[PDB]
Amino acid sequence: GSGWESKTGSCNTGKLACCDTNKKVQKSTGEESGLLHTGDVLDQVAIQCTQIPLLIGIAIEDECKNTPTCCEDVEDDGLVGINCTPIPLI
Repeated sequence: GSGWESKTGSCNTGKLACCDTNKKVQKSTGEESGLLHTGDVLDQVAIQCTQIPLLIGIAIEDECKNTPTCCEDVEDDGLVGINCTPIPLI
């Protein structure tokens, strides 16, 4: 449990990002947790993501005015979220 508060249980990896589900990226690897991803998943969805200067301990959905997602992995400084599913507000 580090990075973002996932106490809601909405995320399975703990990688919460503010992603656009309308904007997407042509590059899609995610080699942080998914060091070897190519032999497991090729359907990985890479949506364009952006995290407005975060405060520590703060909630992703309140920190930014975008969609809070749970990425299985994220590329770059968090610009490309791999398999980021929009986490519920519940």
